[PDB]
Amino acid sequence: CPLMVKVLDAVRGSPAINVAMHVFRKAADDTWEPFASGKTSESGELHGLTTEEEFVEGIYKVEIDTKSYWKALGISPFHEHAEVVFTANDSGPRRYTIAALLSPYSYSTTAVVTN
Amino acid sequence: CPLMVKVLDAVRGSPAINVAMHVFRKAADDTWEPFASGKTSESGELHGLTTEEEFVEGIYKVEIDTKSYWKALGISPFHEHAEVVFTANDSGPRRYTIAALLSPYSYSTTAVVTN
Amino acid sequence: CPLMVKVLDAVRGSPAINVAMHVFRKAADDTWEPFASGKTSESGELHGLTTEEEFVEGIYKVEIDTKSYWKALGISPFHEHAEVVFTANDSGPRRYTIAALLSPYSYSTTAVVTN
Amino acid sequence: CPLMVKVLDAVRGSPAINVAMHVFRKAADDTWEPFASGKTSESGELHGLTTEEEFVEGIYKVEIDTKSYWKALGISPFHEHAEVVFTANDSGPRRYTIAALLSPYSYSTTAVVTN
Ligand SMILES: O=C(O)c1cc(Cl)c2oc3ccccc3c(=O)c2c1
Ligand SMILES: O=C(O)c1cc(Cl)c2oc3ccccc3c(=O)c2c1
Ligand SMILES: [Ca+2]
Ligand SMILES: [Ca+2]
Ligand SMILES: [Ca+2]
Ligand SMILES: [Ca+2]
Repeated sequence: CPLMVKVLDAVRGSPAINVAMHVFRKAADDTWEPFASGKTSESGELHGLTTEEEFVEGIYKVEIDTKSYWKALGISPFHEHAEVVFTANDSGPRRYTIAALLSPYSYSTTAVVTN
Repeated sequence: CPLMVKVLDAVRGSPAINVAMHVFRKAADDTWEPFASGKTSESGELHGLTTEEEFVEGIYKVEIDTKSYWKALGISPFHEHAEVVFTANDSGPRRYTIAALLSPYSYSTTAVVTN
Repeated sequence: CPLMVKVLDAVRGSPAINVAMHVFRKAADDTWEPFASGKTSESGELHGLTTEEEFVEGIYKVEIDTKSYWKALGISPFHEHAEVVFTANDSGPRRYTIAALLSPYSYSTTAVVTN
Repeated sequence: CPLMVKVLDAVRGSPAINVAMHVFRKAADDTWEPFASGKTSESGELHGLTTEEEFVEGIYKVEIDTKSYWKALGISPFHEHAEVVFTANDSGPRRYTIAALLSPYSYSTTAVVTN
């Protein structure tokens, strides 16, 4: 699988478990069509979203439901969700790991792209 | 000035100057309506986007054109744009400062909210 | 004001107020000599630490007492302090703004350096 | 092994390979004594620094040589090193993963503590 998402909780110092997210692919009319989705595991990771053959070049959006995560912990957050929008680019063999580090009023997102 | 956006460049250690961004507000039909737009100044800040009267309760999206910023510096970055989606003014008027810290393969977005 | 430090709280979305910090400068014998100290204001900023004449070339360390900040809010954080170590003024005088973004189990430190 | 360190490069979107670091433990006289050291692997990770029996409660410092990493890439950095200072605390079974996300003028450090 060429795309994995990892989510971490900066308040508790833990993987962020049971975080829902949807992946969309941008269509020719500039709309977002659903592509894949799931929830993070006990390790904070979501594997198996797609396959090499399906994950073609294009613009993708990962929408991570961070608000529901914080609400379950009883903490008021700022963001409605965390958004990661990127172009997949074929330059040799590539695997994408997207990490989201979550705080109630801040998040960071990083891509590690490896061969 | 109930909404201000500040953008910083983590490669150069500088304000990110001339960064374009568009603000949208979610309409009753769930579409994103244009709300305001502008570019960061030499200080990396964009002031004057809206007014207290115009900045009603709602869900807002700030799309910061980080890709064009990096490309003009000779860097091909990961993200298409940095996106910040948030509910504003749900408990009455607040002042929002959104800061985006940019690197080619990572960014963070933080909000300081004051009454 | 060639050195300013700003501290933000990513849990509350606010300036981090009354945060103590100590600045040290490396002496010729490799020990850390006291240089300046202070606490952040209601804006989360600490101004006036030094002057252009006093802030000579050297290696400086800013130790920000993040642990006491979190403990007073009822949180037991991971880090003892946030540490920022840097060479200053190696190519002539510069102005340094150091920002620390704090969460209980994570922090970031960023510098904006201007001529 | 109860302590692992992972280092990521936010400019290239990659693990930060061959990054040297030293771990110190604070002594009773407030000096830092060497405890362990190594360099990150091709995955950006440094494993095997210590053992359960050796890693007792106390204050530890991880000093990551980020300046040498950026210098090898020909990029001028801000920090002399990245410093992570924390107290190890016995509260049930615990494994510490310290992640450092590096940019030339900014870094973030996060602890994920798991059972
Ligand atoms: O007000 C400033 O001059 C200033 C300078 C720096 Cl380095 C800053 O870095 C940051 C890094 C992460 C999140 C927010 C900020 C800031 O809000 C910020 C503001
Ligand atoms: O592989 C891990 O266990 C692990 C642990 C931590 Cl704390 C991590 O923090 C991070 C903080 C910012 C950006 C990426 C990561 C990680 O990719 C990451 C991975
Ligand atoms: Ca291509
Ligand atoms: Ca309301
Ligand atoms: Ca010099
Ligand atoms: Ca104990």
